[PDB]
Amino acid sequence: QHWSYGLRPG
Repeated sequence: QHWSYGLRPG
């Protein structure tokens, strides 16, 4: 995973 999760995309 590497996405705009529950924070910034990173």
